[PDB]
Amino acid sequence: SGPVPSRARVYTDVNTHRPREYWDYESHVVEWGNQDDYQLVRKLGRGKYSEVFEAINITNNEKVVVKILKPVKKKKIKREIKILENLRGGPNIITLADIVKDPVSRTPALVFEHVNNTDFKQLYQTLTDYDIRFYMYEILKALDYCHSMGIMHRDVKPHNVMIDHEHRKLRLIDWGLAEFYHPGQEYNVRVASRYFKGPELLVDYQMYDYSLDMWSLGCMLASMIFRKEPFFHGHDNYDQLVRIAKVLGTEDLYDYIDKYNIELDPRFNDILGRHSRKRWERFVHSENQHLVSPEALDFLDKLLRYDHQSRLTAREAMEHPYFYTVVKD
Ligand SMILES: O=C1C=C2C[C@]3(O)COc4c(ccc(O)c4O)C3=C2C=C1O
Repeated sequence: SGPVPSRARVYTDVNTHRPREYWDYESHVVEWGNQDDYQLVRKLGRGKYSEVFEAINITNNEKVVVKILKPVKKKKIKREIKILENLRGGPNIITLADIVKDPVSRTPALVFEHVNNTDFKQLYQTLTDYDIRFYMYEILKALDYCHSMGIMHRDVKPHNVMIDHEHRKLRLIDWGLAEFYHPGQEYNVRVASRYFKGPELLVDYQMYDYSLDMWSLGCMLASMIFRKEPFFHGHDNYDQLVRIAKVLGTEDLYDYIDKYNIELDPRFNDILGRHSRKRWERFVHSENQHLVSPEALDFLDKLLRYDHQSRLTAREAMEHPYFYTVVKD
């Protein structure tokens, strides 16, 4: 009586019919550039797996961004590199311009195109209804592209969506957690930022797919139209599901668990409780109503679904009425 198996309903066998070299990143051999071509200018951010700097290619004065990795097994590094190369040129996919060996850290440094970004914490406050629809559509292009190429991003969140607003330019970044989708494979559920983790991860259902990114995207849309970032703010992974259940309701959550025969952790019994499904309108107020429309709520509703199989795919989402004006251009 284990969980019921699941398969992506789209792009199911993209990797199954690709040459082994496309998805077998462990066998990938890195082509190293020259580190002396770059000079670090300013540290933009520091993470657990790396440090990012604003740099200059001294051979042409071009501004670039350098991500210096910390020691972390070649396999993990190769995966990110292979995924970046496979997706390079894709719509709104961050461009990996070079790969060098940092002499000081003795670790690989990934060189990316530079995006004159506007921190989401500030930007998200000035966005208009049309802006949100436009950027959502652009993110969807990136996701349909990577998904169509057999890759799940697994870390979709505001911070990983760089936006040069004046140029209406967007880039989906940080593919460090991305992975190749193979039907029937059980994946690590310890991915994505807590606030953007899909129900499947929170209930430990390992046979997930591209649909995971759609939930994370839905979380972003909600935070944007309702002006509450993050929308689902849990204290931990357990409480995260509780925050989701307080909105989507426990009825559909349990229907989801039953459908896939998922065994709920013992420490999930007395915290989920019982909650009715709240109407999206309950989150609309004077300060955000100008970003909400029947179209936006219908779209959000088709993204934030417990059952990963019932969520819209990136391609289907692009056909939603919410984007008619954007499509029209
Ligand atoms: O491929 C990329 C590219 C970037 C460019 C950038 O776009 C710059 O700025 C950043 C940052 C990450 C963290 C951070 O704090 C920050 O400021 C970046 C990346 C991460 C990636 O995986």
